[PDB]
Amino acid sequence: KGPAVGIDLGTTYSCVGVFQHGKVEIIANDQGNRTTPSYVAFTDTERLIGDAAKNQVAMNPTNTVFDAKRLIGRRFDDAVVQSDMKHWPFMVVNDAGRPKVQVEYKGETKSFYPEEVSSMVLTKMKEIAEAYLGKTVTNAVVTVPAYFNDSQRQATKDAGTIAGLNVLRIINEPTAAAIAYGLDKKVGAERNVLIFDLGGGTFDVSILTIEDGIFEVKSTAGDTHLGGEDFDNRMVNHFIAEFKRKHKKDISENKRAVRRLRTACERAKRTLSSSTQASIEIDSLYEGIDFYTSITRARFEELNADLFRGTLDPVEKALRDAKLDKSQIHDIVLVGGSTRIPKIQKLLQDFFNGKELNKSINPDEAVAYGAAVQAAILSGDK
Ligand SMILES: [Cl-]
Ligand SMILES: [Mg+2]
Repeated sequence: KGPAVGIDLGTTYSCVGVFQHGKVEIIANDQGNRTTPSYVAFTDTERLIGDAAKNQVAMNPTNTVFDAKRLIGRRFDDAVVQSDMKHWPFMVVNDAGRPKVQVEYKGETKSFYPEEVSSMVLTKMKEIAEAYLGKTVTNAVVTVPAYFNDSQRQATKDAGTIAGLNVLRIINEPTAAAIAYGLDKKVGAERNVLIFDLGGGTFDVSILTIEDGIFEVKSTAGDTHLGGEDFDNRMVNHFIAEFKRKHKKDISENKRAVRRLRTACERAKRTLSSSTQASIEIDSLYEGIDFYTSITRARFEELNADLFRGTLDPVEKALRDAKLDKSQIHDIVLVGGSTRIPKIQKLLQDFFNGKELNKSINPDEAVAYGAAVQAAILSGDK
């Protein structure tokens, strides 16, 4: 009897948890990180998955694959596929109607279906759970967006199967976040729950009804092309402008310099969720020139003020769509690292006239956490 795990297979990051000894442990990976980039890369000599692949994207852009969740269960001709292809540095090719990513690997052209890319991410999740537990892991609950269709769900199950997992169930991300908070451990009148999920690359607002432990998705809204990366990118452009003033050089077209800056911005955005100042510290950013600087929480908020305000439009839209008043939402659940941003929490809480936000489970972990609870239930370990 190996325990079952919960796996959040995310667009930008993935996360795995396990229920044991009465609580969920979110498992840190081989780099010590509790989330792993949903990235895979191929070199002359090896296949990288997770942090190692993300860390070399600028050095090897055409052979580094990400956003495979944007392709999973899609057909090559799909409008979304054709549009998304224009933003990716890797090739997507048509295999008799199905998209495949095409890379070079150990000197040969190789191509992979979306679910094969995702199975590699799921193999890494599996292995880092096995390293932490010291035993084999086979059973898992895997999560997907509430708006996934049959094709997209079945392709994600296929990624699981290819990875050597027995997928116990596919459950929706917003339901998993609600299970994490024990919101379905509840009898009495129907409760409306709003999940506000601002991930690295997508923004999902979901209203669920939960009645005697049974979920229904009442409405969904959001923007599948807005996420924490957009806020990072506002900071990147701000610091490109600053480096130009201070050194009269535009780094804009050195992709290695821009990626090092972007990584420093992603770290600074997380730092600004807890502190009012964060540094940007980069040795030899460009032609040997160092870049050591800093930013306030206020300036980061200013750079993103329109996008932050704009997150309330999908909330209004979910509410209209669900025929519900603000006041009829019983619980609000935060998901995604960006929901730690104080200014976002203020905007959302003021929108809900002071209503408290469920945020005590790390929001970048909450989907894996709910999946791990459901996995243990389905296994009989809870
Ligand atoms: Cl994500
Ligand atoms: Mg997510």
